[PDB]
Amino acid sequence: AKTELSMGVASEDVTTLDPHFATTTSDRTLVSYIYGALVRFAPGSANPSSIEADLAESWESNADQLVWTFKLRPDVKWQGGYGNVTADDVVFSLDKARDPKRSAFSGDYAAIQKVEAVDAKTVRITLTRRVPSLLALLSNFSGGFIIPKKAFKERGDDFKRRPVGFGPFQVESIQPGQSVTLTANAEYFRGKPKLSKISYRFLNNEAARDLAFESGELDVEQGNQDQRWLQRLTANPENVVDTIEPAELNLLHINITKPPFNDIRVRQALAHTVNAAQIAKYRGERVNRAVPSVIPSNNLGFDPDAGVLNYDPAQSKKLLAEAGFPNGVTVTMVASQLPGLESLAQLIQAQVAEGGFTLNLQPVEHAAWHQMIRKDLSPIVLYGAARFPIADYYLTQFYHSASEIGKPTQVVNFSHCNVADKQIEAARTETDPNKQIELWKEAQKLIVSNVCAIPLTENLGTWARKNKLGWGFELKGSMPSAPLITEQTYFKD
Ligand SMILES: O=C(O)CC[C@H](NCC(=O)[C@@H](O)[C@H](O)[C@H](O)CO)C(=O)O
Ligand SMILES: [Cl-]
Repeated sequence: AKTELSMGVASEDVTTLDPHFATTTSDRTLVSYIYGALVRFAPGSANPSSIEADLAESWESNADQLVWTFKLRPDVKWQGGYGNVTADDVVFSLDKARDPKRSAFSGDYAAIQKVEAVDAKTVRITLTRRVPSLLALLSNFSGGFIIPKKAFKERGDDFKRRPVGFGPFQVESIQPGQSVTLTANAEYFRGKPKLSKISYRFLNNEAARDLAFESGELDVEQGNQDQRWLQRLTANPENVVDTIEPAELNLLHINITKPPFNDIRVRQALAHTVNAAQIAKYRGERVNRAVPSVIPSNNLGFDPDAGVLNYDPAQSKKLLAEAGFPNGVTVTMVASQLPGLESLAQLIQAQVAEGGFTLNLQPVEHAAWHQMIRKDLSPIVLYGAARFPIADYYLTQFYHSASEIGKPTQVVNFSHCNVADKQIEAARTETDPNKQIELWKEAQKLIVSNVCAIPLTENLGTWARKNKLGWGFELKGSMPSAPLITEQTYFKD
């Protein structure tokens, strides 16, 4: 049968295939095909209850949950002839993942004191203090992916373009700004993939990607957040549409240190002229939902009563006049050209005019935009993301003062939020389910009332596949909100 898969994504190019840096949906998707981790989510699940053995066959923890020991499978081979995956590779990968100079995700691993290779198949992880879930940090997402020490040392700066994993697919070549050619890893420990090749194509323009999928040029295509796309794609019986967990939350992160937004009244005015319920209704309720807090709704610790500011543009105009702006405010936002973020920025632009805001949009290619926002080049950041569904992840990365832009510990705190540090830190080490949740809720209320970030809608991942393609499992979720392609993915006869 057919063994070559063609896939079209809303992206211009590959930025990095080093999993300690892969941040864009497209880079994270490619990284999920190439690498594995000590533990993994079950294929087709984005649910932490599915976390199971991957490179690590089994594990043990002590009673205080500070010392974790992992027993590695002995049969796991690296791609590109780097031999067996050893405890030394895990030590190197995790030491790199927890280093802010060699990883974008070091903050997640702050509690790790040391990572030791007890023997060639045994890894011991020692924590300084308790974490909500150590297994979460070691799963096949963000900094959890394992890389070879020897391959990274040899390739250095080229590793991001010539990745080496133990996953079911390997990168054969990159055609910059066009595609990534992946081939089956014949030595994959769970068995040889049914697919021989993946042609992963950069087709950012939605109308062009839709034409390529309709003609049969693509077997898989990324969709958008519009219910019209969903309806059109379902109408043709040769297609299957997938709405994938987790939902990515979009927020307007306001830099609270920059005038005019250093006055809480101006931030409140903006929050009162945004209409998240209207965005969800306009886009479609099956894929989109307004979120009554600053973290995604599927998070453990989510606050449905965080106190989100209501739609009242008459109050926005009154607050602006009180702040010394009787004829409104003009704001210039550096906006991503990822089509979903672009259309969302345009809906916000129309909405905020009601409350006296003239929002100007400076469009920039998605990956370049990712680095500009991380240099404080935008007064407001329209950012979309899902994290491991424990409140600590989203809260720390986006709203803890250590994560603010300009610090060596920076993550994605574009707002420069510093009002919930105590609550975030306290919740991390609290083991009681209810007490931990209360601290997370307190943090959400403080972030909302300070108007550090304005929540909009969260969106499930939307993809279309041809009938002939089988994922090899039921696809409910995948941590990057993009389909997972494994050794089980195949074309039907
Ligand atoms: O993980 C991250 O830090 C960022 C992931 C992020 N993923 C894209 C994303 O969230 C989009 O789906 C937007 O929510 C959507 O297009 C807005 O309508 C990105 O590539 O920007
Ligand atoms: Cl991208």
